[PDB]
Amino acid sequence: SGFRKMAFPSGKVEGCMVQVTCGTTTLNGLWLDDVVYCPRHVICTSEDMLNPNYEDLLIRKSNHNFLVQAGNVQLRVIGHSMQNCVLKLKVDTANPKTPKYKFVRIQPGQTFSVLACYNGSPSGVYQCAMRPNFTIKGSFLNGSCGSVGFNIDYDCVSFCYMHHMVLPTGVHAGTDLEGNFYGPFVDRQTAQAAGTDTTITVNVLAWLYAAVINGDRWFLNRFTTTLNDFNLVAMKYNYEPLTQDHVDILGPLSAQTGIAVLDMCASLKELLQNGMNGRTILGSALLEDEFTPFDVVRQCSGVTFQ
Amino acid sequence: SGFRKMAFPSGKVEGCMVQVTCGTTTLNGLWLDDVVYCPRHVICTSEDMLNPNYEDLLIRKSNHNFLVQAGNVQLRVIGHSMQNCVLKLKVDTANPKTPKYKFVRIQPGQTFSVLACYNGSPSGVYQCAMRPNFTIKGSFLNGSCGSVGFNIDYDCVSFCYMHHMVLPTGVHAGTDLEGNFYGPFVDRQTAQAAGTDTTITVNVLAWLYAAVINGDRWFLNRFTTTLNDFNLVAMKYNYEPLTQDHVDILGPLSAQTGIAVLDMCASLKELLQNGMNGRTILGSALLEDEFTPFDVVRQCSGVTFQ
Ligand SMILES: *C(=N)[C@H](C[C@@H]1CCNC1=O)NC(=O)[C@@H]1[C@@H]2[C@H](CN1C(=O)[C@@H](NC(=O)C(F)(F)F)C(C)(C)C)C2(C)C
Ligand SMILES: *C(=N)[C@H](C[C@@H]1CCNC1=O)NC(=O)[C@@H]1[C@@H]2[C@H](CN1C(=O)[C@@H](NC(=O)C(F)(F)F)C(C)(C)C)C2(C)C
Repeated sequence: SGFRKMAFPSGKVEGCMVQVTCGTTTLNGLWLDDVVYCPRHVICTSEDMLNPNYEDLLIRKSNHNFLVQAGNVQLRVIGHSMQNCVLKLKVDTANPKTPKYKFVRIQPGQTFSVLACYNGSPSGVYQCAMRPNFTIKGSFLNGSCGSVGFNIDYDCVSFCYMHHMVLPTGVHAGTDLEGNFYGPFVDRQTAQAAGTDTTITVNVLAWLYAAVINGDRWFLNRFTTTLNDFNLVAMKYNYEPLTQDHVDILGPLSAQTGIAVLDMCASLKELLQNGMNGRTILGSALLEDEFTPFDVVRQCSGVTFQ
Repeated sequence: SGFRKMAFPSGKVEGCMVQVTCGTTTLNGLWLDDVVYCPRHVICTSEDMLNPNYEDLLIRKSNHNFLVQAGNVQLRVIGHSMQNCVLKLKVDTANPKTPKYKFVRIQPGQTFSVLACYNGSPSGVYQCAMRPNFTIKGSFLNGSCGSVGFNIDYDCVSFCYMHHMVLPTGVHAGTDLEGNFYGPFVDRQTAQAAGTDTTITVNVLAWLYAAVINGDRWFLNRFTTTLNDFNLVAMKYNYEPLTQDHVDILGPLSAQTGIAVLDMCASLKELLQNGMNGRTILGSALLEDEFTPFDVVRQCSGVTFQ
């Protein structure tokens, strides 16, 4: 009953959050086993960030220059290295709350939960999508850098995002946990803009299935369409092409509701060409594209985590 | 940068979730110190729930009939009692993860986070409002009963909601942690309907302030209004009357933005009488009323929890 944007329970990630200070710059770090991961611009003054030479700034630092605080306990730093745009601080204490984890690089269209943190302390959790233009539509203030995005599978936390910056129009950019940015962005205070974004078609279809599962059914028309003809229409309205892989991923929802993916594509085609005429779907006046097919299954089938 | 529905970090509550089974009925319980709290209808068969006599059903149970599982560990039950619609199971082990906590009864219009659980295990977290008709618009499946709603203040978890049932139109109903239902509902499978709902006016105003803080400003008109005249208009569109207490609670946002509450009331009055003309506010095509003034401050000022 009901369908909501829903984040993963954050407790496993909360126990990994620490504060990292270098000089007068403080941000969040992620403490897994005996390594703390954080954005490399913790080593920058405000003036360094206009055109930093990270390798140069880092050669002038030593272990003791990094103040790492887990709550009210300082963690002694015994090694450091730079991996792409991420700094790795080796500490002399393994985090006893470390969950089973992986580092993954997610694909555009996939969703994850963000645990927004300041000074190493969690402020809130929300659900995000990696946009096709490799930005995310988050909520972040000064000092949020080093907040992470993650998915959970039973007992395993898959970390996929570390926050670094905000761009014009207010969208956010960051890296995977190997320090590689999503998209063409750089961690420098210089002129940068996101490319034009597009609508994640497979996710809109997943969300229409969620609507049907939840009894919100007015938009279902009596028609079908071809994959080729749907994608012709989708292009006009700035929607990602639907691939056969996407059709296959939608199969569980298609089987659950008895609606073929291409039949649902016919209904979405009408909605795009005609609008929603002041009606809502699942309480929303716009078509929603930040639920994956898995998100829909997970929420409508009550999948839990251990 | 950005404004999102954002839940409290759930870790403190995750460490209190347990599974409670009686007979063949299983649901979630909340384990604080040496007491487990859960909905009393765990003692009902499917047929009992049509017209249960809870006192009668409970007199036929003894301590050993209650199977309480915290992960893979069974907690021995050494006492039980019924308090309104909640069952309290005394166990022989205090929960070592118990946070500092309070039980509170929230008022209509206030928000909280729900940790949706199945079989004692957390599935996800989302933000909810107590509606003026004493329902909540949640996302709950079979077996979710005993999931709780809560707010966090620094280190203190204020539990305010325990989930019990879903009503026609798909809205949900439940109790505070003393077992008293919000609204006129009863924990019986019988014909029940929510009253007509209304829009939480103070929260819409808080959300308009969030829009201004985030630079989304088109709806601001050049006018002002009286409290009396605004509420005349608000009545027509099924909005709660705005009280002076509400004006005072909005003062921090009014001071932050330089916009008097009654000036913002003039802008909201235009939006109601005129619509949004296909425009969005903070990405939304409808006026949003599930952010409190505190929610707005907390998200735009980065308040954290310890
Ligand atoms: C980390 N704590 C912050 C998070 C930012 C701050 C406000 N909202 C956020 O998401 N990260 C930064 O301040 C980064 C950081 C230098 C500058 N920066 C920016 O986000 C800047 N953005 C850009 O220069 C642009 F447009 F290219 F993205 C700023 C103008 C301050 C918003 C570094 C090392 C990139
Ligand atoms: C607890 N696990 C469930 C949560 C429900 C189940 C589906 N979505 C939810 O939120 N609670 C119940 O099944 C409760 C419970 C008996 C019956 N019940 C209902 O929710 C029923 N609702 C009503 O009878 C109504 F309309 F009055 F609210 C049901 C028809 C099964 C949806 C008790 C003890 C009230």
